[PDB]
Amino acid sequence: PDMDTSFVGLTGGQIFNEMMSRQNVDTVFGYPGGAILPVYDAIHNSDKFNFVLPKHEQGAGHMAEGYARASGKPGVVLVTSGPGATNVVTPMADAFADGIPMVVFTGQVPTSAIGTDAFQEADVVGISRSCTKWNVMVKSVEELPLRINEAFEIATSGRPGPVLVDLPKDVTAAILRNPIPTKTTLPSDEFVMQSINKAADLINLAKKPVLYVGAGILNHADGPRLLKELSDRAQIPVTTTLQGLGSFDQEDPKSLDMLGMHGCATANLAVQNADLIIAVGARFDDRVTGNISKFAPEARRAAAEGRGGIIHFEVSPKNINKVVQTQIAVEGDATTNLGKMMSKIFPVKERSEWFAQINKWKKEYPYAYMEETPGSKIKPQTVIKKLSKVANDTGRHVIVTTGVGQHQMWAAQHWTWRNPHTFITSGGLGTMGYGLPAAIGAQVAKPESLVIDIDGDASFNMTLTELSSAVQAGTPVKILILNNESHTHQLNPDFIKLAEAMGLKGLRVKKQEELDAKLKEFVSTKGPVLLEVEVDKK
Amino acid sequence: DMDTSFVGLTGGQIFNEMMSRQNVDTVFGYPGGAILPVYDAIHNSDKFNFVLPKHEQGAGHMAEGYARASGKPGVVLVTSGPGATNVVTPMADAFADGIPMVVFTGQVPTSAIGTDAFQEADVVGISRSCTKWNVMVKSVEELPLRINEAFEIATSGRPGPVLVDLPKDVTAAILRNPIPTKTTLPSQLTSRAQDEFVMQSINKAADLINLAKKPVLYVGAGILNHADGPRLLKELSDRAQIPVTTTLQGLGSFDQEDPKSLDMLGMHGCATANLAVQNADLIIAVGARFDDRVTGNISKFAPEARRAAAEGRGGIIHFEVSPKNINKVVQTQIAVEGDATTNLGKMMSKIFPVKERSEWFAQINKWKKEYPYAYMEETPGSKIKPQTVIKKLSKVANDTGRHVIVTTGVGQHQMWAAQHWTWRNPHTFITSGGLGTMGYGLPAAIGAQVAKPESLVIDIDGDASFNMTLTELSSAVQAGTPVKILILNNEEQGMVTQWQSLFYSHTHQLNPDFIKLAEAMGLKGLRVKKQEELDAKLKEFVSTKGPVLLEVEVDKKV
Ligand SMILES: Cc1cc2nc3c(=O)[nH]c(=O)nc-3n(C[C@H](O)[C@H](O)[C@H](O)COP(=O)(O)OP(=O)(O)OC[C@H]3O[C@@H](n4cnc5c(N)ncnc54)[C@H](O)[C@@H]3O)c2cc1C
Ligand SMILES: Cc1cc2nc3c(=O)[nH]c(=O)nc-3n(C[C@H](O)[C@H](O)[C@H](O)COP(=O)(O)OP(=O)(O)OC[C@H]3O[C@@H](n4cnc5c(N)ncnc54)[C@H](O)[C@@H]3O)c2cc1C
Ligand SMILES: CC(=O)c1sc(CCOP(=O)(O)OP(=O)(O)O)c(C)[n+]1Cc1cnc(C)nc1N
Ligand SMILES: Cc1ncc(C[n+]2csc(CCOP(=O)(O)OP(=O)(O)O)c2C)c(N)n1
Ligand SMILES: [K+]
Ligand SMILES: [K+]
Ligand SMILES: [Mg+2]
Ligand SMILES: [Mg+2]
Repeated sequence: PDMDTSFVGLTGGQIFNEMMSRQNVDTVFGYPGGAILPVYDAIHNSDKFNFVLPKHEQGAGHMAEGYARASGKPGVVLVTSGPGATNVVTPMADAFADGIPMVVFTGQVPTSAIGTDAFQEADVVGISRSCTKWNVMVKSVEELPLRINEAFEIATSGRPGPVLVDLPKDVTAAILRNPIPTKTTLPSDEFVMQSINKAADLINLAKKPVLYVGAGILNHADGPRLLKELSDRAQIPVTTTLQGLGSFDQEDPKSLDMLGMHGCATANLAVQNADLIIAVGARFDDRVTGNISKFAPEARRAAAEGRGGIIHFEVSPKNINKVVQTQIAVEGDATTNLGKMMSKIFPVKERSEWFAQINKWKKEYPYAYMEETPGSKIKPQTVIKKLSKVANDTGRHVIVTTGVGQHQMWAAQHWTWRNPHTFITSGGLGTMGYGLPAAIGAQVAKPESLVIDIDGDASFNMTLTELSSAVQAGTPVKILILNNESHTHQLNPDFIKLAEAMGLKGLRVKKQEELDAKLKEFVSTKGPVLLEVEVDKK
Repeated sequence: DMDTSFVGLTGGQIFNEMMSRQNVDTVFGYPGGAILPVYDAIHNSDKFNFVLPKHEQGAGHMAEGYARASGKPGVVLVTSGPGATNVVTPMADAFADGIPMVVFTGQVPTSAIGTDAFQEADVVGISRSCTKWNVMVKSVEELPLRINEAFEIATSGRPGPVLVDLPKDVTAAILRNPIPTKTTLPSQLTSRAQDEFVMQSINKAADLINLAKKPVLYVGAGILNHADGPRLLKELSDRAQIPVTTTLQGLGSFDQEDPKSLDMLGMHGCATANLAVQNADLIIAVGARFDDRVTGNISKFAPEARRAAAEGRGGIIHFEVSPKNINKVVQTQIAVEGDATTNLGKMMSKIFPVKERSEWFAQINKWKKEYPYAYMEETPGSKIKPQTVIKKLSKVANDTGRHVIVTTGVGQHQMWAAQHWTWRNPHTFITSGGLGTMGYGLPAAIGAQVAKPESLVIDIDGDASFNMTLTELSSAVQAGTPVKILILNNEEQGMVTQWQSLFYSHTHQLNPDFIKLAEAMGLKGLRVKKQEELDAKLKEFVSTKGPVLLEVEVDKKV
């Protein structure tokens, strides 16, 4: 039993700080309260941590999500007992649905008061069970480093996700009197190898392969690089899921852009005509596949003839052969396994016919929307198209968050995606209000990046109180509101006056001819800014 | 025996019809795909006022305010996934404070459950610990049954939130088959065994107060869960000349103008109260749960009362509806199970009309005198005291002669409201007590205003609390609710106390311009910065037609 005395004499609060440092955390999103005070005071008073304060705990959660997606690091959330904890249920479920690394620390009533219906107090472990990968209540200060290390390890491994650590006030305020095992203080087969070889064989055999890439490739820093490398080496066209946008440069000649029900027809056609589908960190969602029996007939036929089919690089065993029957499953981290596979891949000089057919499709079936005519209302797709161009022309690194609704899909389709970790949107849970706090967190993660929230009026209304949080945090986020307003009529506030009340510059566009100028002013504006564009209804 | 009246209807139409059977005239909710078959059948109908928030949490707290102001259950209609998770906080709030609330959540089709579908959440699992009961409806036939069970459970025993999960295929489906009449009708006879068991404990306590040496009425929220609660409390207080103190949640149940009033008790109550719960021998607990900030460390309070519990002098009578809550905190000597109000009526006759105890109206009737509710009143030129704002507002509101309802946020202003407002009428103080949810004030005020359209509704809020749910400002305007939003702005002091003298804070949130915010949201904004403008602005605040926000810059000190 190798024992450690280095935390003896410290409070749980300081121990928490040290553990945060060991986990390479320098940013925490949260909101104070009595039960979490011993930890909050330690974090708040240390210049080693940027503590970001929202107006509502839900904001803290969504900020952490945006931070995680932008940085690849886990988002750390620190809230109090009862309502503090219940206010982060939505962001936890959101992170759980989208596979986002998040560690949620919740203050709790003292261990002596558990289950007496004390002031605040909630069965947070019970509430959050189905919306976390794992949760726990820390029972003693001795146990605090162990649970923190476990939480972070679980949150950042397999498919990433939210974990919750319940922290009773008496535990965090207590001083460690006893040495603890050294291990608890430190942060954290040939079938797989056979599968990698076989997948290399199939790829080398394929005449019309397609790479089908999702969010999983983003869960490792080297993911997109190895994806690009495999695509170049074997000359394989690449299509992405909505959550995979950014993982592959859409200006690359081999990009098929987005796959699925709302994707480019060329991408869909490529997939239906491929003899091999190489699925990398993707879930085979029905919005991507459509009717599963009609999906990838050329791949099915190739599998039946033993010359192709489907390869699935998937980290979770439970997702293997859950939707589609695969010929080869490569279990584990996609990036890691792509790296091991690379040297076994035959360098292909060209696939002239395959790319010729693809490029013909690109001519025949581009995206199409009822474009603007003189004197007509502005089309939301046009705003997004123009803004993408304007944003790129800045030469800056650009990150995009969205709310939930038609604008979300339009952003996915009509924006030109070039860099990884630049599309931050609520896909699995579809949480309205996501855009603004996610942008703030993303901006904190990437202070030099231009961060744009493409939002709808209804979604924006959900969390608009966080506008003041953006000013306070010094995050110069660019908020875009595409305002499209029997039916359901919601009374909107004056968004420009609202922004001004919150401390931001506010801009508005009603007519087609003032759009280009305002878009330039919007992006060029220093500090946070809201631009409302009055827009045509679908 | 079989009901056929619903044959041919969609689940949405059946839901609509079932709301009528439950006497629902108001639904608070927000649309989404999974709940669309229900939403459409309701949102258009003129049998129900459908109130829309900007955020589902808003709908939840609105339902709470509605419920506490009306005595009717608050009905919530939200969609699957994030719509459902967004009402967890209001459910936990309603669970802690015993508030009747029926939550209907849309859900993915039954065939999609467990496939990690779009906007799928294990809502039944999530809401388990913060509801009295929940269920997922699995067929249209089952729909009226679960609705009826929901409303009965929410409004029975200690009232509370229930959740009913509604798969889209169930609510979109058409009922083809008759269902048992028992399942479509909402829900009394008692046995002579039950009656005697009750009446025994009743008279066993009736003579104990007929003893009546040093008696005190400890009244809580339970007395408000029956319409005849306060009145039967009033005349009981008269009959035996019994002084009355209330919990935070019992405020309004007894007139504080009355000489027999002791006002609030606890670690924030009037001194004449907590001390008269020492000098008392018979503590008559009515609808209160002996809370950690009403009770101190259990050892002390109440010693001299316990002296009765070793002399047969008296002790603790506990009128409680949940037997599970008897002797779970404080060992009682007599327990009267059931509805407090009902048992008070049954005990009324067996009470000896006493008209004096003046040795009692002495130790206490003096007692203030020493200790009132001391706070450093402001001096010319100095900062505005929050207690003063509340005192003056109470007067201004009272001058209108209107029924006044007060909601609050959570924090110092919440206690100041409780302490310094003068409480007269039942169901007029609507505050988050058990969970202490910041952001409660505004949406609760809106819901309360929908429940009581003629009432003057005031939200006495804090700056940080108000920031939590301020988006519902636009919802107030859309709904027409002329709520009076008071913001006691002490932003200069931090939210977090780091240390303090025996007789210094950090964390300052950046507030928006609240007056410009109000205007952007479509309502009137007023600001007080100086003592000299306070009176005129408080009057304009109360007199103004429509929704209005008043910010008062107050003393960060105390
Ligand atoms: C009306 C509607 C229309 C839609 N239209 C489309 C559309 O046209 N196109 C589209 O793409 N989406 C569309 N969506 C969204 C779609 O439903 C899914 O949310 C999305 O496609 C899922 O993307 P994903 O599979 O890449 O991410 P995920 O759901 O997160 O799946 C990632 C997979 O990779 C695995 N994984 C995670 N980490 C790793 C790792 N390190 N190594 C290996 N594997 C890993 C995960 O276990 C998971 O199985 C639509 C949604 C709606 C509601
Ligand atoms: C910042 C803050 C400070 C606070 N400090 C104080 C303080 O100083 N003083 C104070 O009093 N409170 C204080 N509290 C409030 C405290 O947390 C509790 O909410 C409150 O004390 C409980 O009051 P209650 O027992 O009357 O209501 P409840 O907690 O709702 O208890 C009601 C009891 O009556 C029972 N009951 C319900 N209905 C019936 C019925 N029909 N018939 C019979 N029985 C019934 C219930 O089962 C329950 O046992 C504070 C709250 C906050 C947020
Ligand atoms: C008691 C408690 O748990 C308080 S009081 C309080 C600050 C109140 O600020 P406000 O300005 O609104 O009130 P003021 O005191 O009068 O200034 C906080 C952060 N909390 C914790 C907290 C945190 N988050 C939420 C959702 N609810 C609560 N109760
Ligand atoms: C919290 C929450 N409530 C409800 C929904 C259901 N919902 C999905 S999109 C939408 C309307 C959003 O419209 P908007 O935000 O303005 O974007 P738009 O479709 O107009 O582009 C709703 C209510 C949701 N996804 N999340
Ligand atoms: K594109
Ligand atoms: K009072
Ligand atoms: Mg919209
Ligand atoms: Mg304040």
